[PDB]
Amino acid sequence: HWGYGKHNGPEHWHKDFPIAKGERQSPVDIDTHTAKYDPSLKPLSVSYDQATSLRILNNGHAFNVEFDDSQDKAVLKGGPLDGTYRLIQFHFHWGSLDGQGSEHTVDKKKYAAELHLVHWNTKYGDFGKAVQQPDGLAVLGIFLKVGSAKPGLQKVVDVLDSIKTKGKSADFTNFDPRGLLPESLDYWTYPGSLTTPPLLECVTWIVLKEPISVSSEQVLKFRKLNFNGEGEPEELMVDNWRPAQPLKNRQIKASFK
Ligand SMILES: NS(=O)(=O)c1ccc(C(=O)N2CCc3cc(O)c(O)cc3[C@@H]2c2ccccc2)cc1
Ligand SMILES: [Zn+2]
Repeated sequence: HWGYGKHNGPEHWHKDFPIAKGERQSPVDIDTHTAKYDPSLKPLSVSYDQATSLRILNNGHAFNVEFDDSQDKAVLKGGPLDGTYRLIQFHFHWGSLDGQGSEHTVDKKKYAAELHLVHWNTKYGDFGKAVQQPDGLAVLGIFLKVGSAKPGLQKVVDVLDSIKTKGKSADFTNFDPRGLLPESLDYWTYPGSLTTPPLLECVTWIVLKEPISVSSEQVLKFRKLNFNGEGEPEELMVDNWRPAQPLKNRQIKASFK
């Protein structure tokens, strides 16, 4: 029954998921002055040319655009990663206002939203097994700021009306996730966790330095989605982000400078 409301939000999650107060929780604040350039980091490899999107789903806490991951098509490798990670889905976290919405922060700055492209390590066979491993997932995070529209995001924005409430899904084939990437692949990386329950500590986070720009109309449409299901009191899907967690015994490494 976890959610983002006053009575079931992030501050309550620890009661059902004690790992919420663990040693490598996400998101975190990225202190750009403390992050250290790591020359041993190999270049990041995002191969989405053969990506196969299938459906978009409103699951009550965000909307996921799901991909066919039964074959090695859209994969992430290189950077801090050893092995190949297959793209399974992407979703966003956003706010009720342009001044908040991202999960990670940069020098405490909050962006209007944050895109997460979730990938699982093929050496574990499937996603369910991968989430039980410390290096099971790789999530590529991309910040969104409000300004000019993102052409590549419009197809997602226009299908949202068809999945307004929890449990609704719609066919979403042939969507190219390459259209959601910034120009530069410079990034920060650190070991962490899923940012939603079960908050498993199975993620290598790779967060891009360069935000993409989306228009006020694009994010405005995100804020029209609902957390509730059809026929229930309307709860707008906004502020579905978890705040920054203690960094603890971790170092954030930079791929640049
Ligand atoms: N924000 S994030 O760290 O990038 C992230 C990653 C994966 C997942 C995910 O795949 N989850 C967690 C939430 C969730 C909620 C459901 O209703 C559900 O049907 C599945 C999930 C999955 C999940 C569930 C159990 C164990 C691991 C993942 C969600 C968010
Ligand atoms: Zn996420």
